[PDB]
Amino acid sequence: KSFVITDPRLPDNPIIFASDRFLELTEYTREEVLGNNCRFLQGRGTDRKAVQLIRDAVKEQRDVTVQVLNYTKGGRAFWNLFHLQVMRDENGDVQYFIGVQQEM
Ligand SMILES: *[C@@]12=NC3=[C]C([C])=C([C])[C]=C3N([C][C]([O])[C]([O])[C]([O])[C]OP([O])([O])=O)C1=NC(=O)[N]C2=O
Repeated sequence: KSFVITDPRLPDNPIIFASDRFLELTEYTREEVLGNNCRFLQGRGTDRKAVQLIRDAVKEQRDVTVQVLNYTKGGRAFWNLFHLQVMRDENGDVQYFIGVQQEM
């Protein structure tokens, strides 16, 4: 599936891993995404009430499933059924955030 892995222990919670289907779906190149916060997929038509939720889940560090509007590198807009999950891989502490993306 399309998914990425982010490391919240780094400044701005950057994408450190992105599956191939993800790069296919967004039309970007691995060199472009890696190191960057995912928000670069949002645009003028993206609902901010949705982006607010995502922001909450992240800070509060919980799971969430939000439908958000994104734009490929080319400029084409698409619906993104986004699901968030926490890699509590630790012993309480959050180590990674896993995100699954689906063009819907
Ligand atoms: C992005 N996918 C994505 C994947 C993971 C694993 C995480 C943690 C977040 C995302 N986002 C959200 C984005 O990075 C950010 O959390 C929000 O924009 C809110 O924070 P800011 O600081 O910007 O207010 C994703 N956002 C997208 O729009 N598309 C994805 O595919």
